[PDB]
Amino acid sequence: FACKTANGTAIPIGGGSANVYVNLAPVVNVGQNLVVDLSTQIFCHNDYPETITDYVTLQRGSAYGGVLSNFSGTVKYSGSSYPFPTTSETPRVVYNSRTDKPWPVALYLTPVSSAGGVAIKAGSLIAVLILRQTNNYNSDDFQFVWNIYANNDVVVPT
Ligand SMILES: CCCCO[C@H]1O[C@H](CO)[C@@H](O)[C@H](O)[C@@H]1O
Repeated sequence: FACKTANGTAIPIGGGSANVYVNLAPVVNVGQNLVVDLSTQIFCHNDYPETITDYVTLQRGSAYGGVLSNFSGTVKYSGSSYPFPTTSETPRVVYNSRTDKPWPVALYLTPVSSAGGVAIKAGSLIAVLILRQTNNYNSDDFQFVWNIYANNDVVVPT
């Protein structure tokens, strides 16, 4: 089991960490959503589906910078929504194919009432999402840490 990002940066068997750069809507008003869909950014595959079943959860999701201070939101994982920052580990998603499959996680963020101006700075860390991978084969328990960075400023009209 290993993963790779849209631009090809990968985290090998055993886990590790990688940065994911995302382009964000430049203008987001209070009452509107800023959707950060990682399903088009992070992909993983099972290296031995003939024998092993891989289990993948969103172990933890944390907010940073402009997202931590100016937005409120939830994280959608494999069809279900949870609080973000996360309060617990999500249920497992099975990976049983050698073909790359998307990691079904998306952040649904919305400006807080007092949000205004540059709510998110270009190049800043907005979130850290931890993908935890285990299996039905051995004691492997690995973390694939995804550091989500904003490619541009996000402005909230005042
Ligand atoms: C006998 C071969 C083991 C290959 O081990 C690697 O691939 C499998 C299947 O994806 C993972 O469950 C495991 O944690 C490693 O990432």
